[PDB]
Amino acid sequence: FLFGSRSS
Amino acid sequence: PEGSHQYELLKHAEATLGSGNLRMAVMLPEGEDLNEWVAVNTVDFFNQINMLYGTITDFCTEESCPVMSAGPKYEYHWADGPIKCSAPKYIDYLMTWVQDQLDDETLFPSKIGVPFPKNFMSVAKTILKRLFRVYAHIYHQHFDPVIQLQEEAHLNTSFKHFIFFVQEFNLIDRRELAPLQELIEKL
Amino acid sequence: PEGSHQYELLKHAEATLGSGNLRMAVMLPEGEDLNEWVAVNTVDFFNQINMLYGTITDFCTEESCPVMSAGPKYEYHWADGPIKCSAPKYIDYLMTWVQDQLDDETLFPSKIGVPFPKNFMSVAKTILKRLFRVYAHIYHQHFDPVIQLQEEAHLNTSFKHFIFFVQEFNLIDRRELAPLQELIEKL
Amino acid sequence: FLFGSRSS
Ligand SMILES: [Cl-]
Ligand SMILES: [Cl-]
Ligand SMILES: [Zn+2]
Ligand SMILES: [Zn+2]
Repeated sequence: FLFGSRSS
Repeated sequence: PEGSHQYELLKHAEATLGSGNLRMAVMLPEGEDLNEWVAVNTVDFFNQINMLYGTITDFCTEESCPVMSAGPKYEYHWADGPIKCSAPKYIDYLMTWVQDQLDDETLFPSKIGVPFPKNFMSVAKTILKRLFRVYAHIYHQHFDPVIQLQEEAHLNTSFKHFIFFVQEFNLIDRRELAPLQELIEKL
Repeated sequence: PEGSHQYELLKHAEATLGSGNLRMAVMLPEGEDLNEWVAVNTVDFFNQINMLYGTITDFCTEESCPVMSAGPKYEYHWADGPIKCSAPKYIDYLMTWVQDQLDDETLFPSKIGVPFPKNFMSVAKTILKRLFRVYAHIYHQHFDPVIQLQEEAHLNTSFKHFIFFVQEFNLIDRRELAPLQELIEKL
Repeated sequence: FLFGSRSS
């Protein structure tokens, strides 16, 4: 299980 | 897939794209189980992007792609509650995670008579959101390997299929699609 | 199909039909083994017409179709070395025969490094000639079950794919296509 | 192995 984030 | 109706549904979905009207081809055939239709297409989008990423994986290395990028503006991270991954490390976690879901009998029952779980549309969304990123990283970072290998139409046509599909059944939000909304709108 | 390049070639072929330009989608990708490309598409046309015939097989019975018909003008027979069989008997022989070929390691090697036999284009032709007839019998004799089941676009788009494919690589002669040359030229 | 014929 992965918790994914994105950044700008 | 045992010559089952579910297998027919996959063949049905693939054949009907040849009309080139993807917007109609991706709709629920009348009287069909929604979950089943989404399931079948989710599985096929996975195999598709898997083979797609597979064609350029020699160009995607720890060196070439130190971070998980979608162009300069956009960068992804995994965590367990920030483990930074190279793109091929990130994508390995993503696809392994996705495979694992598809291999979970509680989520994608291999038995055609077993109903999908109550939250199935939710797991399908999460999967498809994540599969988007592999498309995004290919476009923004390896479109030239893709050109020289001549798997550009394959990538383009697979991605067009994916978008129309996912917009039809509300499987991906607008924020997720942002690193490719240029390419999208072009359609 | 093991995540092999051959499996990729199948996904490649299916995705690229979504452009709807079947005439280009069916051409040999540059540098690709001809035999392999034909093999992959032959196998998929078999699964396709198999699932297709499968949707209306309750409507195809010993009583409904006493002979192997392609409309009034055209009628097929099997013989060994003249055995009128009912359409479902004829089609069972045909598809079993075709399956058997695809299951023959000497003809369709399951091992990606093994060259196809010298006469491979010849066996592919014979198969595709025969697969035509199942399309022909469906159109001329069960198009109404097909309509009510809503597998008409599936049938039409599969058949359009098949024709363009087979014309591209010279796999079926003009005489064989005659019981459907109306529908054909229509697209 | 089948030998196939057609008529009209
Ligand atoms: Cl995520
Ligand atoms: Cl024959
Ligand atoms: Zn990369
Ligand atoms: Zn019949």
